[PDB]
Amino acid sequence: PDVIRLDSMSLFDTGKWVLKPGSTKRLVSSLMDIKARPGWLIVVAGHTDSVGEEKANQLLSLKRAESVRDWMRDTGDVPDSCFAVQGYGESRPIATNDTPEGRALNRRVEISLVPQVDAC
Ligand SMILES: [Cl-]
Repeated sequence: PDVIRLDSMSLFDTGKWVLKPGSTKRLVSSLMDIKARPGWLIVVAGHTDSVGEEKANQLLSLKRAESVRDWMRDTGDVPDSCFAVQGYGESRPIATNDTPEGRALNRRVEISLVPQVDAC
C-alpha cells in the first residue's frame, strides 16, 4: 500500500494560477491515473519559482493546487471530497531558478494518491 506520485505538471505562467494554454493532455493524463484508483485521497500540491515574495508565492502555490483540483472535479467529474490541497510556495524547486525554462518547470502542481485516508 504505497503512496502513488503522479508526474509533475508545469502548467502556469508567471504570477498566474489559471491553467495555461496547452495543459489539457497533461491534465487528462493525471485524471486517468486518478480514475484508476477510486477512493484514494488526492493530495494536490502547488509550487512556484523563487521570483516574487515568499508569502505571496505561498498563496499563489495554493491557488494553483485549487485550479487543478477544480479542473479534476468539474471537467474530470471527480467527487469534491477526494481532494486535499497543499501549497509549498517556492520551497521545493525541481529545476534551477537561474533560467526561464527552469523557473517555468518550478511553476507546477504535484499530485500524490494516498490510500490510508478515506476520501471518496
Ligand atoms: Cl491567474
